[PDB]
Amino acid sequence: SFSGYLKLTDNVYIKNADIVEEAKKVKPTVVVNAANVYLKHGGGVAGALNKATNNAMQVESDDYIATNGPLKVGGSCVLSGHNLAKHCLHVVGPNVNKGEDIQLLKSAYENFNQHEVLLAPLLSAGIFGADPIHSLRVCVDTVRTNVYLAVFDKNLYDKLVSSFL
Ligand SMILES: COc1ccc2[nH]cc(CN(C)C)c2c1
Repeated sequence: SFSGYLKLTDNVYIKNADIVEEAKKVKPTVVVNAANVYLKHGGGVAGALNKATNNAMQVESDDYIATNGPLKVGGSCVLSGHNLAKHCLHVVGPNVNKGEDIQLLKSAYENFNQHEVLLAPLLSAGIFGADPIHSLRVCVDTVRTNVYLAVFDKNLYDKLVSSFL
């Protein structure tokens, strides 16, 4: 099970960790991907998770998009977790760098409530351009299931913990 996490609330935990390394170690039931609507896993968390699957995530994702079309911003889909988890919950947080409504971050986090326990990154953080402090706040105030947050950057992790109300 999950080790070395700092407990923020009744159900939200946080750790300074590489989500790929964490997923390979824990083999959780669900790992969350910071997906885009096209499931094009090019960079950030998505690029890293996909590279860890030797591109099997991208191949599965392209078939999913060919069949279903793009996801909605704020939406999700469950696909295989490959060598990282039982499942991957691809969740699309708004990309501030694409001018997407930051208000959609709460809708994005609501997808986590369909899973009792998840390993996840902060949605819309990193290359998605949102303030990670705000993302953690929305996470805590939206997710009711058990979420283990992996924050890659130590400096950001320390800032998130030290500023957590
Ligand atoms: C039936 O073959 C394809 C191949 C690629 C595709 N990309 C998107 C679609 C259309 N689908 C969303 C209905 C598609 C179909």
